[PDB]
Amino acid sequence: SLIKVDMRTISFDIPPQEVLTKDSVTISVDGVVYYRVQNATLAVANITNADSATRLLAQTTLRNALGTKNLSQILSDREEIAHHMQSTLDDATDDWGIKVERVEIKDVKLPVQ
Amino acid sequence: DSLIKVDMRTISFDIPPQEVLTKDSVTISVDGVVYYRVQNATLAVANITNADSATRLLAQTTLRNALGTKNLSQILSDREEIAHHMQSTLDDATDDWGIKVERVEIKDVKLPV
Repeated sequence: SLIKVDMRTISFDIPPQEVLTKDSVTISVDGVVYYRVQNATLAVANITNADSATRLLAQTTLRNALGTKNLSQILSDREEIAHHMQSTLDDATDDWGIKVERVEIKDVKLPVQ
Repeated sequence: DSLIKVDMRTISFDIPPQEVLTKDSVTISVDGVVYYRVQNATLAVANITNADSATRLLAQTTLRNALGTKNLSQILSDREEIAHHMQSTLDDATDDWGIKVERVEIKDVKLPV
C-alpha cells in the first residue's frame, strides 16, 4: 500500500450547540473530540461521508447528554458525561473504522434566559 | 476540513529486480528504491484504487528506460545523474495523482547468466 492513512490521534471541535437543561436553562455548549482511524480500509471505503457523519453524531451526542442534566450537574458530573458520550460516539463510529478516545465539554456559554 | 488524514511523511517502496538490456547488449539485474510523499491529499485519495499499482509500474518502467539508453560503463560511472533524471521522469508522471517523488536510488546492479 502506497497511500497510507495517518493512524495517529487527531482532533476536531464540536461547534457550540444550543441546549435546554433539566432545570430549564438555555446554554450554548461546545466541545472537543479526540479520535484516530483504527481501520485503514473501513475508513477509506467511507471517506466521502465519514467526516460530517462523525461531526453530526458528535453534536447530537453532546445535545442529548446535557438535556437530561441540571446546570450545576454539568460541572460536577463532567467526567461521567464525557465517559457516557465516549461510549455512544465510539459505538456509532466503529462501522467506519474510527476509534473515539474522548469527547470532552469545553465552554458553557450563557445567553439571556 | 478533513477527518481521515492521509500520511504526509516521506516514505519508500522497493522496485523489485528488473532484467534490462543496456545500450551495448549487456543484460543486468537492477533493483531500486523510491522515496515519495503525498503532496495533494484530495487528488491521491480520489485515485486510491489505481494509484499505488500505477506508481509501482511506472517506477519499473522509468528504471528500464533510463538504463536502456545507457552503456554499462555509464551505469557504473554516473549513477548520481541517472537517479536524478529518473526522479524527474517519475515525478512528472505521478503528479496527476497527487504524489511527489522525492528521490530514486539505484541499489544493486547484478549480472545474471
